[PDB]
Amino acid sequence: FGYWCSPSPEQLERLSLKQLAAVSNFVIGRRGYGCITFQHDVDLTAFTKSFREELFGKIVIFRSSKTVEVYPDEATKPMIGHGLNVPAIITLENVYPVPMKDTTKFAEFQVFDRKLRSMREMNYISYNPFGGTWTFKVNHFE
Repeated sequence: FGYWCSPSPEQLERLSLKQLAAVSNFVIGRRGYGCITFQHDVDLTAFTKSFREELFGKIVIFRSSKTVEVYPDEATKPMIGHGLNVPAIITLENVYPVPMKDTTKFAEFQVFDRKLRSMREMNYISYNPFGGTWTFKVNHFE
């Protein structure tokens, strides 16, 4: 449903269980919603059933509320440093002040932007009011 990743599901299928434990350069997104770029190797061994069915909208969910969750079921969530529970850079699209998409009210965007910048757990990287594109870094998804 717009979900994609790199290496692609069909590529991940070629990896041994040992390789799968340390997938480099893993990226997962949803077109129109955003993207997660992992900063470290990720262990995808839990998802060998079907990378596509496990990852796309179950383990990783980009929602219409302009948010993303990784491991939304607390039973599926490994410790920090394991699985996908590792540092990542995230871009979310169409993120706007309250839903106030009017760029002519620039002062209001500046208030919102300062709120984004003050976030403790979603460490600000950038925010572009023309499109509502918010980029930030997380240390994990606990």
